[PDB]
Amino acid sequence: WTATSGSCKGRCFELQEVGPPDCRCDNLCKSYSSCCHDFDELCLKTARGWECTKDRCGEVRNEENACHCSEDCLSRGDCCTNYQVVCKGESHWVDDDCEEIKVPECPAGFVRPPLIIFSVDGFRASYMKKGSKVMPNIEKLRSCGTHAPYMRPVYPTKTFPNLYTLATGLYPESHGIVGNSMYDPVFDASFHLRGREKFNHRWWGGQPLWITATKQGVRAGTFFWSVSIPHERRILTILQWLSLPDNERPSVYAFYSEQPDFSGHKYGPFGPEMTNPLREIDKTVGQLMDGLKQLRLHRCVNVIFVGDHGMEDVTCDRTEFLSNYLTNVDDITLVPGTLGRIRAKSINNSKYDPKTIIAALTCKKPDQHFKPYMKQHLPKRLHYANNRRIEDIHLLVDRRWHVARKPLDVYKKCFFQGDHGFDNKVNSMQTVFVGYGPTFKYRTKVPPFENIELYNVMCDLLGLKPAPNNGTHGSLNHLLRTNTFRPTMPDEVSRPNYPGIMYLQSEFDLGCTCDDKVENKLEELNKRLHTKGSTKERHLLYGRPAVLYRTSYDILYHTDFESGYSEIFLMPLWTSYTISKQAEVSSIPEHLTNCVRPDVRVSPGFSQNCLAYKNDKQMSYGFLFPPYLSSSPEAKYDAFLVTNMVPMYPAFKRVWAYFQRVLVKKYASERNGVNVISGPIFDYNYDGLRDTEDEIKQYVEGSSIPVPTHYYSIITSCLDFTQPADKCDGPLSVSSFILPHRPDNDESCNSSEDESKWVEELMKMHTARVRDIEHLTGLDFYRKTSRSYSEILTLKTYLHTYESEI
Ligand SMILES: *[C@@H]1O[C@H](CO)[C@@H](O[C@@H]2O[C@H](CO)[C@@H](O[C@@H]3O[C@H](CO[C@H]4O[C@H](CO)[C@@H](O)[C@H](O[C@H]5O[C@H](CO)[C@@H](O)[C@H](O)[C@@H]5O[C@H]5O[C@H](CO)[C@@H](O)[C@H](O)[C@@H]5O)[C@@H]4O)[C@@H](O)[C@H](O[C@H]4O[C@H](CO)[C@@H](O)[C@H](O)[C@@H]4O[C@H]4O[C@H](CO)[C@@H](O)[C@H](O)[C@@H]4O)[C@@H]3O)[C@H](O)[C@H]2NC(C)=O)[C@H](O)[C@H]1NC(C)=O
Ligand SMILES: CNC(=O)CN1Cc2ccccc2C[C@H](NC(=O)CCc2ccc(Cl)cc2Cl)C1=O
Ligand SMILES: [Ca+2]
Ligand code: NA
Ligand code: NA
Ligand SMILES: [Zn+2]
Repeated sequence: WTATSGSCKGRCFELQEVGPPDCRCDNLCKSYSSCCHDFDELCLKTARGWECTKDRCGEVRNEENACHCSEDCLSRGDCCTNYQVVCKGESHWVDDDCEEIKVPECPAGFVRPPLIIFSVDGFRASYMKKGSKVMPNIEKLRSCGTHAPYMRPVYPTKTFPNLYTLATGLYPESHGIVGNSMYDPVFDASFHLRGREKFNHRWWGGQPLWITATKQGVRAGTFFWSVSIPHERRILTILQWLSLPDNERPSVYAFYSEQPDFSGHKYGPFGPEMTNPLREIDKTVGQLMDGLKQLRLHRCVNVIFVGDHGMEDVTCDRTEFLSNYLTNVDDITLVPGTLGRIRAKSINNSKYDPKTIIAALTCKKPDQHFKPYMKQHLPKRLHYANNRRIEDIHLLVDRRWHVARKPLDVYKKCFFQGDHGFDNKVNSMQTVFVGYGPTFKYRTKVPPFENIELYNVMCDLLGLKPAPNNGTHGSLNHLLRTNTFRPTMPDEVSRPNYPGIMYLQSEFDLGCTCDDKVENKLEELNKRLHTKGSTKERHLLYGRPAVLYRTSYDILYHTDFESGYSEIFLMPLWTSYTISKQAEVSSIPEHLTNCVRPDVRVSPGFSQNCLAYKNDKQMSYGFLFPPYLSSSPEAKYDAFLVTNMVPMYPAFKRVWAYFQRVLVKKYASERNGVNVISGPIFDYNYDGLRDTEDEIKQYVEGSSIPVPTHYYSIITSCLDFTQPADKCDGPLSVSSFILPHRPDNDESCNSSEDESKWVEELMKMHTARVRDIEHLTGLDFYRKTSRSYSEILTLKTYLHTYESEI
């Protein structure tokens, strides 16, 4: 119940929300059908429209008008945004030359530059260039401020997950808004685009920017706008709030536009109908900037122009139907569209089986336009698994396509031509970032970055301490003129042991064999130097990774590679080696095919054994440092040490051997040498974070050798490829991957073919940031470079996407 008989007199767009049944006058009362009876008359005035005209100038104030052109309107803070232009001979902001804002220029009583977030739904990144001729105000923000060529949204590339990511810095699996539609099995409740469940605070986790601000004594405008409040009124309300007295005035504000998404869905991303909504957004920016100029705030306020996701061409004829795959289609519930999520239709149906569903959806039709995954097998870069609202079975849908359950869903719910939601590396999903203001840099282009980084920067812009989030604070300091956040590198928690030769060959009973008993003061001192680390500077180029948790491990040196060997997990946490452009690939010699060699530095009790592999019929082994890239026949024996061995399913060894035998050398060729750090990942609870020992669900049969869920590699070179990776004076270049360690190659439908036709494609799908690897391993990389620390943070957040040009 709302007793709508109260009044909005002097309450229009009030910032405090009054509680039921008292009637509301805030910018959301419409969405709750709770506004006071006179809210439209008083708060949504439209008379005479939104623009001053010559004959209105100096008019007698008429309080009924939507906005004013009377002499008192500046002091009342309610002029039409074009008032000084029409009536006082001023220029529109867009018409003024851009001039650097070196310091804030704020009216007295302003304690800090306010922040205004101008949020545009479905604003595809390439609109900034492709629509530039019809967006002069936005083009001026972009060219005169700080801009990225695109900003990467989070997956799924849907509105609710992305806006709530922008406000919290959190992945949707963490904040809990994992789609536009959701079922929470603990609540037994459904969240929908339409209806009243979505306003229940229990859905929304983390701490959004307006809560962070309020807790720290920084007042906030309301961030949400009812769809029926016209955009001109939204702008006027913000400008009115900015004329509040100092003690009452917010420091952070948000505007929202439902366009261009609304039209993009109807017309496609580049339909001829799309020019007009771009013109209209630009005009609204122009209103804001003109309004700020009138208040003498246009060189005081920081403005962020930001989108949530892009828009792709999708039509209802490009829909895949589960009813062409599944016998039991009526036994499942599908969340459909540009992603699929499947769960049992009834929890009382004991004939539901996710394995038979996955199998029936796997590589069934030659051109099939979606791929099924258990959520733990999705690319780790999507960070889309650790939430009970994310169904176990996921369909990744190809760009331009939909998935639906049955054809009747699509015609008896087709006119739509655009949609979004796909993989967040897809070019059509990328969106926009521009920042303009005293705190942002001047005429500066920054590389693309992820929207999970923005909350930290928004906190910086406002002097707030951010709540714990998934950004890497400092990774965007290069966007900022001032207020940068200068972090210190985390302290190493575990120091390594440096074991020398401690065990005789006969102390080992590992069941391994090697034909190496084939036999010099020249060469012997040399090989002792290698075991003491004399080649370490060439293979460990950026310092040893720091271990940020408590464990026991050994540094092992070799001619060709250095490793940090875990006594707890019986294998390296990391293996680091450098391959120059001149390196030669060689075979594993016939007599060495099955060679594994005890490591006389490491006790038998902390070693793997070969018998466990012989006896585990499902599990084989591979090596982290590749025997194919040994520097000499003699150095090659080091690659067969038991301390360089890792457990690998035979199907996985196909991928790994092709990476090591072919792809490493290709990258060294293309990049002028590469440094590679490889290792295992254990993430059996799919939380994106390093497992402890007691979370490991699988061991090599009969043994304490834990099976990795993934293997990573970090592949670093000189950004200026005219210098070789090992003599790089400047910024670095990196690509990394986190490959799932799976017992089949069912993910790759072309896997019966030669590895040259599918392996690299798999690796590209599983591209990752170095930061993703850090979370998964508790290691901290790039500890010793000549680069600034924030530069390194940027490098660690880089994702190599392999998409063509935006
Ligand atoms: C991205 O950034 C985020 C933010 O930094 C990272 O997320 C954090 O990760 C931490 C570790 O996983 C985690 O810390 C835990 O906090 C628990 C207390 O939980 C509440 O309090 C916090 C703080 O206010 C709050 O934010 C939480 O919010 C979660 O849950 C609510 C309601 O369910 C949601 O609305 C909200 O969206 C959020 O859900 C997300 O996180 C939870 C995990 O908490 C997931 O379950 C969800 O699916 C979703 O992703 C909570 O309201 C605390 O209880 C934990 O402590 C346990 O473990 C430690 C080990 O150190 C130990 O001290 C205790 O023994 C304890 O164990 C006991 O409970 C076990 C489980 O029942 C049981 O098995 C044992 O036997 C014990 O009884 C833990 O310290 C922190 O909560 C989140 N924060 C957020 C916002 O997500 C994220 O990791 C980053 N991602 C990457 C990849 O880097
Ligand atoms: C009832 N009416 C609406 O909700 C309209 N609406 C759309 C919407 C839909 C789902 C989730 C959030 C929002 C928020 C959107 N506001 C904005 O984007 C302005 C900036 C902003 C605000 C909030 C958040 Cl969480 C993040 C950001 Cl960057 C807004 O007002
Ligand atoms: Ca884990
Ligand atoms: Na085996
Ligand atoms: Na296959
Ligand atoms: Zn949309």
